[PDB]
Amino acid sequence: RVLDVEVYSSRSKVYVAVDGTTVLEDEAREQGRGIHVIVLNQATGHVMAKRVFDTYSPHEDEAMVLFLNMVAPGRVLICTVKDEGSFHLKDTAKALLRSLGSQAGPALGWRDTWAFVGRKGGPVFGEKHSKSPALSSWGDPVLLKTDVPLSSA
Ligand SMILES: O=[N+]([O-])c1ccc(O[C@@H]2O[C@H](CO)[C@@H](O)[C@H](O)[C@@H]2O)cc1
Repeated sequence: RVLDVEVYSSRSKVYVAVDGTTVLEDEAREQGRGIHVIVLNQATGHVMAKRVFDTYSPHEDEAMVLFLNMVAPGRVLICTVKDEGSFHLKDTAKALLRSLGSQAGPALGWRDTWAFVGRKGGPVFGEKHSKSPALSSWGDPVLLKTDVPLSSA
């Protein structure tokens, strides 16, 4: 059928809920910065992997690329930003996000918020993005609600 997916991105908090159950939550004050990634099985919605890449810091984007490249094309892929995910989100990682169909990922900027749900090998199911209005500010919280189709048989 479908999965009811909720993805929240903000300065101080991320969460992901699937069918009304929270599968990822991070509101720890000075922890969990960067891009949180959840991978779901495309038939059951079970969580196959959960990661966080602190892409405000060097080398985390490289780890993110190596991880995403191992994710199977049929998987549901969910990304959400806590605090800052762009400073060291460099060209190879942005090109990979573009190849998934993400519009905001390849454009991600300083303290922007971003929530994404898509099938790894395409298409994107939902995406939201808020641009930070000033270097001293963060993007607005975004809460993406998306009905994700499930595979069967
Ligand atoms: O002047 N600057 O280049 C500059 C000024 C203030 C900055 O604050 C930091 O920003 C990070 C990303 O949001 C936060 O993780 C961190 O806790 C702190 O708030 C960073 C850079």
